[PDB]
Amino acid sequence: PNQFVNHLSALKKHFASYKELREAFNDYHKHNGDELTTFFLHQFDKVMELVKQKDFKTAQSRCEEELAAPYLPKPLVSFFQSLLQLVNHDLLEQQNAALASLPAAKIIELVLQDYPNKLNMIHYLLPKTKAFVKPHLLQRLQFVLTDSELLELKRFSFFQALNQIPGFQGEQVEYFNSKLKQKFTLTLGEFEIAQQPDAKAYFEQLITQIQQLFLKEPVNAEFANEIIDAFLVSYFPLHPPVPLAQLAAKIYEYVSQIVLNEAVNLKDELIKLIVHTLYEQLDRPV
Repeated sequence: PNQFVNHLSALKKHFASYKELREAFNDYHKHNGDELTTFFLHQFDKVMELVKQKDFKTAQSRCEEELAAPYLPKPLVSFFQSLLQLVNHDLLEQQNAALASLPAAKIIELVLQDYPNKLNMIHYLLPKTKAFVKPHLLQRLQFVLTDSELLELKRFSFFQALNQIPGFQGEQVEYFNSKLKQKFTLTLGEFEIAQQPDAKAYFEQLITQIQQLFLKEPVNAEFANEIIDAFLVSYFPLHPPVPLAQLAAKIYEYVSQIVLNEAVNLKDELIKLIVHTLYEQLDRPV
């Protein structure tokens, strides 16, 4: 299933092919060969086996679950995310062969067609070479990030993909969040999750709190973590107009109860929680 807040850190290193990544990782093992790094390197290879058999769809599912395991070490998170990118690239190419021989500009055209739809195709440019996408092309995508009618999940995702395109490293972009009713100027390629200082500290604290309230219940921590994702996505640049502790409590109350017990829709906290939770958190995967 994976997650968003699983790395409130700096931009992960870029890998254009499987070999470079297979190397970078094996080396990490020859200098950190403990049990975990051994197991995960082992899981990493399972995926590559599927990649070789062109069973990309499955390769994508196994890769997204390794990333979901809360036991995965911080440094090994960027390795898998890089794998997922290569995989999704191969998946898109096989579903849209036309993509195999097209320059970035033409690829962007296909990504914009049935407008909201097809935005996922933008993921085909991530594993490209750092010189494959000139910086001027960014201006053609701008309108997507400022569309007042676009679902926050689609816009955030679209933004998180651009954020990873080498060619746009350092560029600034306008981003409009419809929930906060205001646009922002953000820099691409600097951070994994580039939220403003306050919003970053707010979510950092919110994650630690639900983690502490669900210390006995690891399954419940996962459900609460999903809710935290929905809020991070829906208010992305910043954070919801909610007193931190109050959010943590209702998130706790909400999942604690759902394991059989009727939550109270009268409470504004549960209401907004439900309006966001996933009702606005669904979108077709790559």
